[PDB]
Amino acid sequence: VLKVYGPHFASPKRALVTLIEKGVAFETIPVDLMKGEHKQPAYLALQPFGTVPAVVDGDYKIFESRAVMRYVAEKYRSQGPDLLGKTVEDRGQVEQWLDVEATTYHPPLLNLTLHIMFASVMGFPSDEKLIKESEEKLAGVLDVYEAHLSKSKYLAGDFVSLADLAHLPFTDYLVGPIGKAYMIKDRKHVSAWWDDISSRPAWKETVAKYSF
Amino acid sequence: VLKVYGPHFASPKRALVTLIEKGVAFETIPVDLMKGEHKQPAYLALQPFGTVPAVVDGDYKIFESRAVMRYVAEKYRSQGPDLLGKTVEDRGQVEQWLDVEATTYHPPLLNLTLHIMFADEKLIKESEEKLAGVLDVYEAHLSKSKYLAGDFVSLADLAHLPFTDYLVGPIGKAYMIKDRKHVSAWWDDISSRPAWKETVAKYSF
Ligand SMILES: N[C@@H](CCC(=O)N[C@@H](CS(=O)(=O)O)C(=O)NCC(=O)O)C(=O)O
Ligand SMILES: N[C@@H](CCC(=O)N[C@@H](CSO)C(=O)NCC(=O)O)C(=O)O
Ligand SMILES: [Br-]
Ligand SMILES: [Br-]
Repeated sequence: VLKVYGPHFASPKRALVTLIEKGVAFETIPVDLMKGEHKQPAYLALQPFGTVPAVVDGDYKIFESRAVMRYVAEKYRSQGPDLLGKTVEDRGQVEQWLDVEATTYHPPLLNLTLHIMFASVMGFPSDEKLIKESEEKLAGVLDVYEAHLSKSKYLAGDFVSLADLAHLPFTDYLVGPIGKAYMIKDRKHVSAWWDDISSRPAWKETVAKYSF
Repeated sequence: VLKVYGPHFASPKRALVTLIEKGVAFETIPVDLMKGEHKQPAYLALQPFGTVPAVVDGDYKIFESRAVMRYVAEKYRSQGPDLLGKTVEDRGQVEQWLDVEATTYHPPLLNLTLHIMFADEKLIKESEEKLAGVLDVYEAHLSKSKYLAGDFVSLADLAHLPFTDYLVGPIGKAYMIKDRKHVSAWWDDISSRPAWKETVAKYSF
């Protein structure tokens, strides 16, 4: 009966894949960003910043895609894989790389998404300069990942976690519609790691059900 | 003893104030940007992105200021105030507003900080407007809720301290807080807490 708003967009898929990994029953509710449903009063009561996702769970409301990941992972900690790790220290590392995704990986990748995939939304002429800068910044981030993932199977250690999962929705864009698969492929450890998490059954199901 | 790198910068103070709220012993170690210490190998082995803070706790290394806040609050959960709330739902709201601070509140305020304190007139106007929109939402929320995550002070409130300190001081835009009655009452509360006053006395500029 848990409900996810806006499943066709990328951020909500962070929540979707966590839910599916955890075997949690849920439903989705469409939100029309193009016509501005997300900026109208009905949706602003759930998410006051007017962005997707938002989750409604019984009496409970929560937004911010990674906060939703953490909440699902904690509420359902005792079933499925432990996406938060086993110890406090393990969880520190999950938190660490989740924050890296939010503050450091995602922002330039967001710029690439917006200006290549949704250029119309950003207006013309397109910012070719910001596109170059964002590609450069993301490559630097990826260089760190390549070194790191050569010493660790997943981001937070030897277990898949929220931190890995958080990279799924927009990196899927990067290697597909954005047209920059080489940024992943040219970095061997990253590429094996990418191949691992994006072929996980939960992610395959997320994509089958909540695209287009 | 736990060690924090770069206490004079704003972002590490999120970790410093959490440590002091929780009554945890720690030491700090300076990072010299002017000499590029942060881009040299020793420091990159602690923090591979070359930014502050970096925290070492015995053999355990952890970075990202809010990740450190969570780690400290979990590890020392049973002492001091509980900055994580009591329930899972409680903690969900702390995570929600922590992410709001990171993804929505801080980026325009970081822009104001870089361009007013450490130097683009247009980007300043745009970022102020963006932050004002963010603050309007906080104003509405803090009317129905004493602190961000509910009726208890939490990591989410504390995460706002260091750069907002800049906003009401050196950046010169205190009116953005003061003109909003609930936001302003909230700021007066959390920024008057002894742990933050002690952080500021010890680690400002
Ligand atoms: N930090 C938020 C950001 C969410 C967000 O920006 N969502 C976008 C859609 S997507 O990038 O995730 O696919 C949105 O609602 N955009 C609408 C708008 O800002 O007008 C989160 O992770 O939940
Ligand atoms: N464009 C807005 C943000 C939209 C966004 O974050 N993301 C994509 C969806 S990625 O799955 C988006 O633009 N959606 C709107 C649409 O599809 O029209 C802005 O100017 O800030
Ligand atoms: Br949708
Ligand atoms: Br310092």
